[PDB]
This record gives sequence, structure tokens and C-alpha cells, in this order.
Amino acid sequence: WQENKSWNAHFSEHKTQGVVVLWNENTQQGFTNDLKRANQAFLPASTFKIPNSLIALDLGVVKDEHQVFKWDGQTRDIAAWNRDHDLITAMKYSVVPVYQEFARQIGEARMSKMLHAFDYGNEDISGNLDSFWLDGGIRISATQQIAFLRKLYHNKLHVSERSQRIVKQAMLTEANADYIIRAKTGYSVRIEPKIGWWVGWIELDDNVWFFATNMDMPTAEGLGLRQTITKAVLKQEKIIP
Amino acid sequence: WQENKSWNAHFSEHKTQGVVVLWNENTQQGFTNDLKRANQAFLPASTFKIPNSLIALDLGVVKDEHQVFKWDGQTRDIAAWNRDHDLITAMKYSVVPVYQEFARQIGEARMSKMLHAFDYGNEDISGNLDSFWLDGGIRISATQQIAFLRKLYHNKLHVSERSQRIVKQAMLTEANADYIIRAKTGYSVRIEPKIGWWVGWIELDDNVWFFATNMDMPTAEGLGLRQTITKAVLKQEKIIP
Ligand SMILES: [Cl-]
Repeated sequence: WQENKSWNAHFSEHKTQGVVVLWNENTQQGFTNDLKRANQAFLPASTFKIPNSLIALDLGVVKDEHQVFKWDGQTRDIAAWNRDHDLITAMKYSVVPVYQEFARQIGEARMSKMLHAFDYGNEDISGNLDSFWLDGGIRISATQQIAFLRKLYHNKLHVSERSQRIVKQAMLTEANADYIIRAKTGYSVRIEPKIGWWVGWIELDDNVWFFATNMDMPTAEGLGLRQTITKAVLKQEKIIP
Repeated sequence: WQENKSWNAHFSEHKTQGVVVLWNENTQQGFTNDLKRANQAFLPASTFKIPNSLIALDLGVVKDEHQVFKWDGQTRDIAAWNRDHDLITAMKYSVVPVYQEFARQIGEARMSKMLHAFDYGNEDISGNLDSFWLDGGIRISATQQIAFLRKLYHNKLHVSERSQRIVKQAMLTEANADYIIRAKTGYSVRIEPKIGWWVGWIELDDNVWFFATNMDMPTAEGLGLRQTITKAVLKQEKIIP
């Protein structure tokens, strides 16, 4: 691994602190601004919708990316959540209640078994079955997110190939003539320290760069920095124009 | 079907002529600027890379989207062709020689059978096996492109679900927070009349709009118009911002 303490400027410039981790697939070399925070584990929050989606698809809890999950009629604080969703829009708008019902149907035994097979973080689901990724005992670091994401990219996780392709479709975030981004955001607010996440990868013509970013997030006002800081580093390193 | 002549403004501004065809999947209604040209058949040229990809994958000529197809060492006029490619970059850069080798390995009997199964245009492959979509007997209209693409979107073509998801991945062209475009360009120059194509669809949160465009292309100078004129119509109908 390679440490560049100069990169810390991107976080301090915004009066916060955090970590960016990059991985070059062709050369098999990793880069970060801070090796210790790169290996520090946090609640995954909505980045857990990647493994949760995979498990639900493989077990038949979700039939495909078109199946409609009806609003239960309870008015919640996020307007985007108070409507019907399929897998694509539930990912895009990070619809917590849809995923809470997934976890209930998967069950404790099958959830635990899958995460052990995935080698996902500390593999620990202690807490409520329907909120453990929000205020329970599961933890994962930026470097661990990278390792998990590399297996998904190569279809190496122990679920069907079909499941892995459908989730990668649902992760699609941005695309143009120069690159494709597949990724997922997160915001952990229930337990200190509050942090924001962005994890995923960038597909180029002849290479792939994996990334995992997190940063302290005392208020929701700074959530855009999740993407902004990551893109600033990528542009800096000439990965994107 | 419904005719909207106001769209002609977008063509005449550039002193050229053509057709745009749109299909609203939610309501099952079609729209076009020229009912007559919408049904006129042309060579598919590089839009034929969609069915050619599906067939190559389903028969194992292509193992997956990562398999590398080596350059044959002949320097052709388009520099981007003179190098190694996989399925994703061969679609992106319209690499004719890679697909000419696909066709040779598929063979006449299996190609023909697949096109009958797909209801693809006039289903006629007469000519050279390695160039019939460029200067042989196959023909397809803008309206027939729509029908074929609808089958693909719904995984209804007579190949595996997997083959269909991989080609849809390879068609990925643009994506942002407002929409996703999966499509393929074409440029028919060997046989008159010279034309340009852009065929595919736009994915929204709650609907999908299919599109098929062609226009006269006496010179390469106007190739950028395939996308800009299509985009102009979409903007007018408030489908994209
Ligand atoms: Cl995709």
C-alpha cells in the first residue's frame, strides 16, 4: 500500500477529516491519504444495500429488478420514500423501509451465513434484524469495502452470476464517453461518529479503479462532499478528465 | 401511430432529412415525423452489432464481456480498430473486423436461423457472410428496430437471459441522475443511400421511451447529428431536461 499524507488537504480544506482509498486493478497497487483511517471500521449504513440486494435476489425474496414493492402507507420524513419502488429506484433513493422488509424475510440464520461466506467486514449482525447495519454491531473499513467490491466485479461471490449482474446494474450511477461509475452512498446518523460514505469503482477502456471514501458528517448539509472530494482526488491523479 | 410534423424543424435546420420514431412503453403509443420513411427499409450497418453480439454469446463464440479479441495486424483507416478489444470496447468503437470474425465462426446456417427467430427485418443474409449487414441483402425499418429492441428490453428474444443482460450492459452509452441511455450507432456507406442510425432506449424512474432514428449522410461531417437531433426531439417532448 502507499500513503500520501498530502492528500489530507482535501478533507481539511472543508474543515472535516476522512479517508480516500484507491485500487489500480491492472497493477494491483493501493493508495490512500491515511493508512490507519483506511483500516478503521464503521457502520456501513446504506452501503449495506449492496450485500442486502445480493442475498435477497439469490434467495428469491426479490424476483427481479422490475418487481414492485408497494408503499405501506406510513408517511415517513423522506418524501421520496412515500411511494412504490422497484430495485432500481429503491437503490437510487436509498429507500430504507424496503430493505428493512428484505432483511425480515431473509431471516437471521440465512443473513449470518451469507455474510460469513462474503467475508464482509466483521461478519456480525448483532442487534435488531431490521436495523443492525444502522445501529447494531456490523462494522467494515474502507479497505474491506474494496476487497468485497473486487469479488463482485469479477463475479466471484458465492451467489449466482445472475444475482451479481443485477446488483451491478442497480449500482449504475454515471456514464459518459470517458468512464462509467457504479457505486453506492451511505450516511450513518444513529451512532457516533456520524459519517458519510461513497464506495464503488470506475470502469475505463483498459482498466478499473476501485474506491472507498468516508468522512465525518456532523450535519446533512455536507453530504455532497462524498462525491465532490472523491472526484477531486480522481481528477488530481488523472484517472478522470 | 401518430404523426408530428413539427419535429421536421430539427432536421431542416441542418438542411438534411430523416425520421425519428418514438415509443411510449407505459401507454403503448408510437410517434414519428414521417409515417412513410418510418416503414422504409435500409441496411442496418453497425446497428447489426446488437443481434450479432446476442448470437455470438449464446453460441459461445464469445465467452464473456472480458474475453480479448486480438488485432489481426492489418492497419485499417480507423485507428481505434488497430488494437486489441473486448465486447465492451468493440461496441463502443464500432470495430467492424472483430464482428466480421464473429460472423465467420457463427456460420450461415446458425445466423439465418437466429434472425428468423428474432423476426429481424427481412431476415435475408444473402451476400458475403462477413459483410452482409454492410453490403448484402438484409434490410430493416425504423419501426422494425423498435419492435426488436422491445423484445430485448423484456428479455423475450430466443436466447438466454444472460446473453441479453450482457448485450444491454455493452449498449450502455450515457447515465446521470435524470436518465439512462442504452443504444447503438450505425453508418451505412458501402451501398446507397448513405445514412446514419441511432437506435435504443431511455430509462426513467417510471417509464421507458424506445427510439430509432435515421438520416441521410452524404459526408462524415454530419455524424454528430445522429445524437443531437434525437436529443432535440426528446427535449421538445419533455422526456429529458
Ligand atoms: Cl448495466
